[PDB]
Amino acid sequence: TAKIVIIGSYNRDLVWYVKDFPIGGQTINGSFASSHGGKGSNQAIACGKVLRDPSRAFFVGAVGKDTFGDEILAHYRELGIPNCIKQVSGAPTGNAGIYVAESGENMIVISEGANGMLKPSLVPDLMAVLVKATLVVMQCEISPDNTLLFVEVIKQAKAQNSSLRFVFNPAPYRADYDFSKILSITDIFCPNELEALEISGTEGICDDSMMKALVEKMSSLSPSLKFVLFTLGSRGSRIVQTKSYESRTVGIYSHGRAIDTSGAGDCFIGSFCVRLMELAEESTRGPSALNDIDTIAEAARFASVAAGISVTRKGTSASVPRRQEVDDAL
Amino acid sequence: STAKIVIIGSYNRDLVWYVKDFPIGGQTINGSFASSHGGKGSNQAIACGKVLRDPSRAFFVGAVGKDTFGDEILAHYRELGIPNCIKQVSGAPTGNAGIYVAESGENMIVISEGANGMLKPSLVPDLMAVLVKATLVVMQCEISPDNTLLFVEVIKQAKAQNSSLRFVFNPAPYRADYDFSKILSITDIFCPNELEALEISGTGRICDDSMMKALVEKMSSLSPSLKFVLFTLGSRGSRIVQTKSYESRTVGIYSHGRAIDTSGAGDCFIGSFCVRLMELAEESTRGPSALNDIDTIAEAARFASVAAGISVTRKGTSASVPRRQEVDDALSKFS
Repeated sequence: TAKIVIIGSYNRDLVWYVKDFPIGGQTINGSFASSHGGKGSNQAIACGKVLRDPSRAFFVGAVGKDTFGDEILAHYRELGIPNCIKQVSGAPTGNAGIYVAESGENMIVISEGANGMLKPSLVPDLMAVLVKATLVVMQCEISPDNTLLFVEVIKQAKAQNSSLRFVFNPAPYRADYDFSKILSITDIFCPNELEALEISGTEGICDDSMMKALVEKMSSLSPSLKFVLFTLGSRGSRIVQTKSYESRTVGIYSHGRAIDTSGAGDCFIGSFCVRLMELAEESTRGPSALNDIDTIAEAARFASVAAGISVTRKGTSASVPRRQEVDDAL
Repeated sequence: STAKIVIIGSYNRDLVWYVKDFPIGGQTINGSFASSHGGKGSNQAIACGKVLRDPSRAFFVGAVGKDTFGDEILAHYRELGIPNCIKQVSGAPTGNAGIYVAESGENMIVISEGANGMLKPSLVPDLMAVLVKATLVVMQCEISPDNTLLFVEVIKQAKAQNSSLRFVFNPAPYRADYDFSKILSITDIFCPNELEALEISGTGRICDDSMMKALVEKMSSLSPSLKFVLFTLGSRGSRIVQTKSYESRTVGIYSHGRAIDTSGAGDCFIGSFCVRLMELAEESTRGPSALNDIDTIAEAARFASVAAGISVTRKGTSASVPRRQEVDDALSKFS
């Protein structure tokens, strides 16, 4: 039975590796690789791989009736991750055209495709799974209006299941998302530095005063918001509690030389959820342990270690470590 | 049925995303995706087949992978009726390109040459037999530099046996790793655009008549074979300059209607130019040495302009290359 529900995107990543980004009008040569991607699916695969039993993760997404769509369903079967990936006839499977420069910088163009069809009506049995789960996770790679439909289902599910926490990762930043409505049922908000800056309006660096002001602005309109986990890159992460503005700093874990940071944010969000869901069971206070800032901090230390291992390897989802390796480095 | 135009070059599956503006480094944006046939080698061979009266006079030489894209392009050539010896290899996948097209029309292109890097003479051991009976052989810059030089040696040996064979070299896209000096030494007709000509001499960035003399001068200085440089000037048309004498012929654009998509219009120009060049070498009292006359070169380029001018009124890379009757019809009204 599923305890972590990931509702989000699948994209087939088509990636060209170049020395430098081409400039406008320029034709350059590069090296090509194709791989499974999409922030929603990346986070579900990271959950399944870091979980002690992958059957506790559950991925919700929509793909096309094409080869890419067939291959990702077969891949989830091979991974042992339950899902209700619906194949639709309207659009092709989503993809992304990606340029990776030798510095590590990215350029990403997504063709959302079938991700634009993911609605609650496409997945009629979602409510039954959500009223028994601990975490539900969403990103910004499906359509804004369909995200709001899922928000309404989750809002109904949390009123029936008080143990459910909604983790919202606002990635990538999309100006057309109604963040106010999403935050009204969000329990833990997980932006990175640039995403937090675009959602605030007030350059390139988040200071302590800006992070407190963002928590205040977001929490003033939200009865559910309890924690903001700011992802700060080389600075690590900051957990700030709403109302009290209690803060915990969690540093970068340095496992070794950085080879490939692709997928490292999704691995962090996935690993973070795995440990959150486990701490809700390994605790006397129960799922109300997810209201204590030190529980959130321990999960983030766990996520930092797993993401820190991920950057010493290559291949996005193939870089997500074993549970034992994370246990060892902790 | 005997092949008269041999195109040795690349096939790329074009993977194209249409965006409002190019993303900046570290940015994720949304776009619209389309997949289509590309490769400068294959585009120019397909333009030949469509502008030719009988497509069997064109012949495409290229390498693709033993994958889906490779199977589809072999089948595609069959439906077009264009002979080829597309070799399928297991070393690499079929070549592709990841392309961003902004609403301005500007491109960003990254090529993964893939199986195009395996195209060597040894992969096509019977090429010499075809080249010694052909009129034109055409190459670009989308296979490997070292293998291009191997093909250059084959062509040098073919021209010594077939004095009617002419080498048309379109140096696209500009590659700093190409030994252009060695390629030009057996090139008969060189077809750069303004920027490609400027990069092959040592500059970066309209260049005037005194500048073009120095460029033609440098191109010809080490080549015993170079006879004409056809400068492609985009909306300004083209410019044919003879080596040694610098006789010049200007060939303006032919405007067919509202420009919709200039994608593939250089390749359509090169292909049509070769079709008409090959035809003028047959329709003449003086033999293939008609290809040594600057006015014959000019007539081939007038034909290529009309075909390119039609292609820019249509969308679709090689889908916008017109049929010969369409080219013949518009050439009549233009005269």
